[PDB]
Amino acid sequence: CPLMVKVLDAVRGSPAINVAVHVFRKAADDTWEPFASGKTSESGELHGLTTEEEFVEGIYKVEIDTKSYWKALGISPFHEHAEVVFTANDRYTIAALLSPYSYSTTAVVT
Amino acid sequence: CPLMVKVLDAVRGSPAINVAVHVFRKAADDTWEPFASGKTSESGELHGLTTEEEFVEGIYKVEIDTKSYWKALGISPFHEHAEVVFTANDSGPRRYTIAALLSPYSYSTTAVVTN
Ligand SMILES: O=C(O)c1ccc2nc(-c3c(Cl)cccc3Cl)oc2c1
Ligand SMILES: O=C(O)c1ccc2nc(-c3c(Cl)cccc3Cl)oc2c1
Repeated sequence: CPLMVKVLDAVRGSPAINVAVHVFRKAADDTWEPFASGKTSESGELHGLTTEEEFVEGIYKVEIDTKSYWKALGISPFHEHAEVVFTANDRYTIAALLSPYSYSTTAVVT
Repeated sequence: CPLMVKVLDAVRGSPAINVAVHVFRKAADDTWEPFASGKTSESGELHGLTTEEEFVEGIYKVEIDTKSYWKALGISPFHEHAEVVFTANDSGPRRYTIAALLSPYSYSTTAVVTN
């Protein structure tokens, strides 16, 4: 698994479960083309997004639907979503920690 | 100002100076239209982006050019940039501070919304 996403909830101290995550790759035309997507699991993780073969060098965007997550909890959040944009240059874990008016993200590249 | 941006550097323990920031607003046809831009000052702050009049309801994207910042400092960071996307002024005018704290492989952002 060359790409994994983990999402945590900083308010409740728990995995952020059932959060939609969409991954895009930049095409030769400056636009974002769909690449991979899923919903985080009970442990706040999303695996099986891609294969080593498909995950070539490029610029990728990981979009995390944080607004839906908070709304489902009865909480009006600030951000429309959380976006993480990076170049993959030949394992990537994109981690995100969420609060209604804040988020933090880190990359663990091993 | 109704929109302010503050950027700190978690590596040096300092304001992040001369960070380019571009703000876009979502148009009716769903394109990101340029709205404003600037660079952070020696205190890591960017003021004067817009006016109460021009900062109407909408979905805004504040893009902080973190890669250009780390690259101007001679190192190669992880992210291309840090984006902050939010609906603004949908229950009347508010004042927004978008704060960001930067490291080469990580960033954090928070919003302070008043009045
Ligand atoms: O339990 C896990 O599997 C887990 C793995 C990685 C991780 N990173 C992290 C984090 C972020 Cl993303 C931003 C700011 C501060 C912290 Cl501590 O929390 C967290 C939890
Ligand atoms: O000195 C200032 O003017 C200053 C103002 C606001 C602010 N927020 C912040 C922050 C972020 Cl943005 C993310 C995670 C943790 C923290 Cl403490 O640092 C910081 C510094």
